[PDB]
Amino acid sequence: DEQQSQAVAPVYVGGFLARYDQSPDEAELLLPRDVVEHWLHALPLNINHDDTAVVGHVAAMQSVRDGLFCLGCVTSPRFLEIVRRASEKSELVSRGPVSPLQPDKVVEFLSGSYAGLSLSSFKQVALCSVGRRRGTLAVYGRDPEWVTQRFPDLTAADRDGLRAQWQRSTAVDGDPFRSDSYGLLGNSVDALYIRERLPKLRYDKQLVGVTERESYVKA
Amino acid sequence: QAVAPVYVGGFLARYDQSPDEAELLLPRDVVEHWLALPLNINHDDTAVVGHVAAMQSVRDGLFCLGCVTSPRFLEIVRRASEKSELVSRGPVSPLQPDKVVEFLSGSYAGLSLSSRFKQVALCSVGRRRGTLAVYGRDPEWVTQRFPDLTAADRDGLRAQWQGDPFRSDSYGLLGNSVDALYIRERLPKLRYDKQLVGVTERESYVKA
Repeated sequence: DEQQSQAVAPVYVGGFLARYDQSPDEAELLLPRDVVEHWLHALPLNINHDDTAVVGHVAAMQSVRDGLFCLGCVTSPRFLEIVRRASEKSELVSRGPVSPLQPDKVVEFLSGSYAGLSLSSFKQVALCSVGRRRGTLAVYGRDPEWVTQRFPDLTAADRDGLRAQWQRSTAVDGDPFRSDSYGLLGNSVDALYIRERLPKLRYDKQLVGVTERESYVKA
Repeated sequence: QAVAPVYVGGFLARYDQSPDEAELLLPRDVVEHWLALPLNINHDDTAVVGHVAAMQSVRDGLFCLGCVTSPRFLEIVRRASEKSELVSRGPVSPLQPDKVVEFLSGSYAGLSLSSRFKQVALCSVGRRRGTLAVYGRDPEWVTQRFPDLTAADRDGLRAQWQGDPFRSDSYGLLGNSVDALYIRERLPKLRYDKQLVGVTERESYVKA
């Protein structure tokens, strides 16, 4: 029960929502630095843009040298419990993370299922199987500092900005989740047919240098 | 009714296919020699969804036809299917929408025979090539999806296929879903299988 308790503790997620160095083929995905900074100077967090699947909120957004970076917090008790039960029936999760890391079923299931970040119009951030913008790898962890530290691009100045924010009671969060296991299950088949999902995910991890660090990323 | 029985058919093995590994070798003589089997999800004994009612060794391999009958499993699938964007898009032109059949076709596109033949598993993709799973509401229609089968092959199968054992849940199926996302070359394999058995998305519910 104590272990199950830790499992459903808050989960932080960080990663780039846009990479200023990546030029998308699709115009609708354009997101220039000047545009980001203009609107920049809490948004809800959901599953694949489904309004009935809100699992938490965004705690920080920082426009940095290489793109727009954000840090969210998965808090929904219902969502986390669903994820906990599913994680116990995953062969991938059973195999665990890279050596030094402590096994963390919930974090690992999230890292595998929703490895991408998606910003939509700012209005909301979605956790998805893989983002349409490149370099949008989602990094999960129990500590905000730890998550921010998985990204080699961020400097101490960058993290200070991010920290000031997440360290600074959201309108989005009782439990905002209005879906269920069946909903997540239905969405999982959609994720199985996204073309070049893994190649894109591997390209993303290498781009943001998470490969040079130890993390729960499964790609 | 979405929760009515769903039939599934396909080859459990293709005799002209030399498996990458050496433990997946299943020659014709061994098959015909040994030649109901429970049908489960990804070989999990707590996930029995029905049974295999027919098996026939044909020219190109071992073909089977099973039936998904578990009310619990079918209901779980029905609820998930209503929340799938892929399923909402429906099938190709002729075929009519069938959410449950489409979810199954998308999630468990492969067949897997495992022995110590003791059971057939519906899986995201089979380890043996050419094991594409074809789902439909009528077993005749299912077999007609495979060009390699002759009328004589069908006659033999027809005669064979012509309380809830599921002890799992949506959570278990969801856990299995994340594993499927990391099977390497999954879509290419399914496409290769589809090619090998002559089935097209244009005449079935296959999603790959």
